[PDB]
Amino acid sequence: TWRDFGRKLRLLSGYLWPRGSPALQLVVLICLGLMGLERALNVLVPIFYRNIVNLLTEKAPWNSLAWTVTSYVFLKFLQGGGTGSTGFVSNLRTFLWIRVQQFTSRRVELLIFSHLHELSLRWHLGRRTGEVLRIADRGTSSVTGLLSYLVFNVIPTLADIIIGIIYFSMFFNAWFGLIVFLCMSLYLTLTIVVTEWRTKFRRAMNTQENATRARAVDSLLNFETVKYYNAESYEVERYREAIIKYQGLEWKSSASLVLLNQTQNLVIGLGLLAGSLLCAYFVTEQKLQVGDYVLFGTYIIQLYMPLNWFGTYYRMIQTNFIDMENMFDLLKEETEVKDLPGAGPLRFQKGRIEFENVHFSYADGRETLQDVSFTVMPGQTLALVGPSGAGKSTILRLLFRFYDISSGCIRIDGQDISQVTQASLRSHIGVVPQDTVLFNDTIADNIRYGRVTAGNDEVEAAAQAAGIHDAIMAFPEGYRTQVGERGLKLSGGEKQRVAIARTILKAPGIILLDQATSALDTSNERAIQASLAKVCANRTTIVVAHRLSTVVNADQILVIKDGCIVERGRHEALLSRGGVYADMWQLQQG
Amino acid sequence: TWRDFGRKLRLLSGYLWPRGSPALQLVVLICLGLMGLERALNVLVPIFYRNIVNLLTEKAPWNSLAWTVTSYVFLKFLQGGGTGSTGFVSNLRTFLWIRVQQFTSRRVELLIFSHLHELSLRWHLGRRTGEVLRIADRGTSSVTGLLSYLVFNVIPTLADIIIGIIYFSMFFNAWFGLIVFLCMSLYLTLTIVVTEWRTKFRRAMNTQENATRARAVDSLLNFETVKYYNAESYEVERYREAIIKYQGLEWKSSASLVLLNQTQNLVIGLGLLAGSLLCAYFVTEQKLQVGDYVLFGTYIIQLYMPLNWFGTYYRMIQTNFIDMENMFDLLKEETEVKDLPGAGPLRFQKGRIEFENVHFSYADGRETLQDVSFTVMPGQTLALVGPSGAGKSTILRLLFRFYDISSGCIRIDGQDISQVTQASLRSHIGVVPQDTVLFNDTIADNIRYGRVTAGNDEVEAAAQAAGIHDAIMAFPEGYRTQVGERGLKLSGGEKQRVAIARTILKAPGIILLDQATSALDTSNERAIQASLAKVCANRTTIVVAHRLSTVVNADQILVIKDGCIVERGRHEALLSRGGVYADMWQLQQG
Ligand SMILES: Nc1ncnc2c1ncn2[C@@H]1O[C@H](COP(=O)(O)OP(=O)(O)OP(=O)(O)O)[C@@H](O)[C@H]1O
Ligand SMILES: Nc1ncnc2c1ncn2[C@@H]1O[C@H](COP(=O)(O)OP(=O)(O)OP(=O)(O)O)[C@@H](O)[C@H]1O
Ligand SMILES: [Mg+2]
Ligand SMILES: [Mg+2]
Repeated sequence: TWRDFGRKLRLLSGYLWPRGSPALQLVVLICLGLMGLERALNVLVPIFYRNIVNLLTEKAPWNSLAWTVTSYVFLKFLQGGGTGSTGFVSNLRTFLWIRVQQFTSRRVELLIFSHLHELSLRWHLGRRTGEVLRIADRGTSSVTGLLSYLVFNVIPTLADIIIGIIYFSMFFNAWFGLIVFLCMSLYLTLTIVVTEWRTKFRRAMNTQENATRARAVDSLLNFETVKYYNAESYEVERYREAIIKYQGLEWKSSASLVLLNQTQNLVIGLGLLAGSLLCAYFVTEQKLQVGDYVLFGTYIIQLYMPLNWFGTYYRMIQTNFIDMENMFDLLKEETEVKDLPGAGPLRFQKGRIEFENVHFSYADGRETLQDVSFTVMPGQTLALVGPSGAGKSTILRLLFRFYDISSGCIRIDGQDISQVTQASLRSHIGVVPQDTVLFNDTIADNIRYGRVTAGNDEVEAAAQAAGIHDAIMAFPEGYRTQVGERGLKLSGGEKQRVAIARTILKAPGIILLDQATSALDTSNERAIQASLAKVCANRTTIVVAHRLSTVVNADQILVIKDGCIVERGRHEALLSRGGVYADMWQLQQG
Repeated sequence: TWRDFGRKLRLLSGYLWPRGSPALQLVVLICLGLMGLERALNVLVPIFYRNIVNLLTEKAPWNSLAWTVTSYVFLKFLQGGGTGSTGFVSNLRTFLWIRVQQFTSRRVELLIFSHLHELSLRWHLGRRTGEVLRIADRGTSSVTGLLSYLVFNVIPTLADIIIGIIYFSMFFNAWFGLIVFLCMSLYLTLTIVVTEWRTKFRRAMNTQENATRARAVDSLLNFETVKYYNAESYEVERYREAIIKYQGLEWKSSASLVLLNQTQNLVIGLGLLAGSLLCAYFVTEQKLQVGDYVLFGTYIIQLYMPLNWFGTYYRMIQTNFIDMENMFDLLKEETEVKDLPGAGPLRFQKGRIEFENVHFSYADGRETLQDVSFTVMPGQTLALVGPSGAGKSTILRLLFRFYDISSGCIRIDGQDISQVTQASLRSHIGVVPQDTVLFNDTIADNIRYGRVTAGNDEVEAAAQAAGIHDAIMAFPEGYRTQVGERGLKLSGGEKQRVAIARTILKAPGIILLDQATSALDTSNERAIQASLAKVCANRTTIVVAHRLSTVVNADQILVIKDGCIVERGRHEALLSRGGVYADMWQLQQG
């Protein structure tokens, strides 16, 4: 796991260089120039600080001494207290860097948003909304956060120490190039041998931080269930008892940073001790001058200054790794249902749906559909009936291709749906869901979301066919009133008639209906069923309903018990047969 | 808005002191002692730095000089580079502070979680899940974040400058107590006159940052709708075009910090210039010594060191105000439905429900219920029928008291429901919702969530009465299989029979049923309706259904057209009447 950390910094460094736009590629080349200019100021500032002490020792005239004191303040104006802090040069590059990190935080955030929608339907049913919406939120601030640390604070610190090794070597002696090298080599070994000890407590925190909020968020996505039952006291005691177990564990991971931050201050405190005693001995033995000690005592401080100011970051270095490693664990998840390479679009001509011996399983323990086979001629309505949990809506998932089949074949107009592109397969198919969800905006946008290029005259026209047109004009604010989140402000039945309406604006070749009359009364189905009959005149319809009066005038009725068709045919051919359909018909008549 | 900022720091400082636990109240008193001990080290470190220059100038013996050089390194070991950085004392208090901020981040996070559930039902229908779940996430890290800045970085900086005014006054002259005071008074006026100019761009960012993510999150809470229609390309172009308008506006708020961060470096660069030229003149006029210039040149740097290292924080000072001001805007929202002070519990004896002329309106434009009045004797089943949008489920909201009524009265056993506590009102009432949501865990916990103290033998017993008991034993993994989030992994009908089951474990005095048979076929209602009839034997039941065969054996049938009762009575009394119920009955028979 230490050789895999070497590519975690290598793959993070691919988001540093702007690609495709040369107007941003020469901002990076002169933010590297200002970064290299500040490395020369870290040397020239203590040099001009011993020149203004030597002239006070040698008693220079004031006309020649004042022109090198303001020369010192001007170079301290440009430095502003070492790297990592804000001098005049150190925030001039920050003024130019905040156009470059608006190109990385734009491309990353549009990458972990266009990847969540291209994942298949099996992933979105097993996710948790608290975990997924947090990683998509804190994912663009971990790449932007750590590239503002690896490029501005770690590399300029390591570049300032190497220059502090070449300097003190050619210009003092061989000794103080060894003391600053032995103190910094001891610094890097005692920040790795503690981090390999610290990793006991940091990886046992990420697995438990997601499990201490996963109940509180899921007690907040469905607010009403909590409300219906006596509660709001039970859900707060389980969140107190799950935040004791987390704050008892982050105590061991926040007070393990102080043990790292006191074993790094002990190394710096020894190299300063071995360096200050050696300069004091060379002045006593008159190898150097007292002005050369002033150069040493103000250069070792600014070398060891960014090593201590980086010590305040370690608990948000860690959070920017946790919010980054969960992002790349997400992006190495391929789509389960893949279109083939070299796939052409679906050529839709008539709308002839055929299953040939399709078998399907959700999780390999049970076969959900066993040898399902039928043929729907174009312009005909097919009816699916049966008990709950038979596999009725699962057939309307495979025709839309959310899921790959195990064996058999699905054909539309003699063309397999697994061969053609899935983005052209579901352009001719329009399905109303069983329980309908709506976007959290105007209802005139929930209806026009079927075909988005439609005008306001066509939205109102096909909302007449859904039967809601005379119910919205009794509302205040007209068509742009609000539904709240997931349509909960309307109704059970007014929520549903929007979903019929959206499908009509799409006007698909194949129309599918999971449940359309469930929340509607008996007076509103044949206002829609007769209105859909002049919409489904020459277009293929697959309907499934639990009430059995709607499918009397259907073309072919299929009965599904446990994923296996027991009997098929028309309405009058199954009442005279006396099978399970006739017993289901007589049970509803009385 | 500048006099209201003075209480934003006053009310934030109420989360500093731990209340009720004296074991944490004496950690704060000696984290104040270590904070006052570091203020004395900021004076004693440059004093011992001019002692080790004066002994090199006076050529002290090595036996007397080495005992004051290690005295300098030991006090630099304790300081570690000024306040805001990590010395040995400056992270000793950090080791003791991370038990105190686990008492504030515990009490704040359990305050903005026990306030979201006590808000009424009108607020949760108009909220957005992306906004609410973010403020509850980033709300405990803004109080903890800013109390680690106001107490550790702002006040110790202002305490180090005042000590730097008393020092340089009594111990040098009257001059350098004026230069460090005139430079810092000019510092505070030019960080207020820029912040009052900056506030144009920071308050126009919070109103637009919530509106650039409110579409992307709401295109992700309902993943399937996006999937059913041709999409995943339309929802990513509207998020690219809404992140150009945000990154074009945060550019004006991130490059307004650099203009603040270069007008603060210009003030520090002048006070260092006016101070270094005045010490150089006093040594030239022999008022002071060259060793006194070394004291000045290493004390003004560490006074002006935390003013530049605080310059790297200003774009996460701002985010910790935005994530804090949205939290206190949330907490000044009272509950709409309030129980009375001095309210006793509901004394439930028989279960006699009475409405007396109740009127109700959602948003004052329309009267939803107009003069609704009925009386339900105990042990009787009431039936509500009518078209969609009539006000049927709204009656089952007022009986549960999500909403206050405008006029009239609601009585249960001769007791008004507005007078008694609402936590005892909804303990005798058990309602199954219309569209049922489930928690994202085992189904044996979704059924036991009605009465949580029930055992496994009673969960399985009352799941027989819901008719799902023989359907779960065909599943793998038994009763602790997963439903995914909001129950979407089960079914439309297996999702619903869990919600009947939960209500039976509660065994309430009054049973309410919005929709119980909507997703179930005709063979599964009378397996439940006969099973509920030996549950509803002596307990009050209010049922409302669109299918009309279920309410034939009801005790009293109410017909609702537009929130007004048109006719009432039994089943045979409305078929011979020939009203709107008989026309609704003949329309379903054929
Ligand atoms: N996402 C899923 N993961 C695992 N199993 C599933 C999933 N969806 C459905 N099943 C299983 O497949 C069976 C078929 O359920 P389906 O959703 O087809 O109901 P249905 O037959 O259409 O009837 P109804 O519409 O009345 O619920 C169910 O018994 C269920 O246990
Ligand atoms: N939260 C809400 N905010 C504003 N208006 C609402 C809200 N809930 C319902 N309404 C309005 O009140 C009317 C009554 O709707 P209700 O939820 O009572 O449906 P219903 O009469 O029970 O019939 P069904 O159950 O078949 O939908 C609707 O026309 C709707 O416009
Ligand atoms: Mg279904
Ligand atoms: Mg309803």
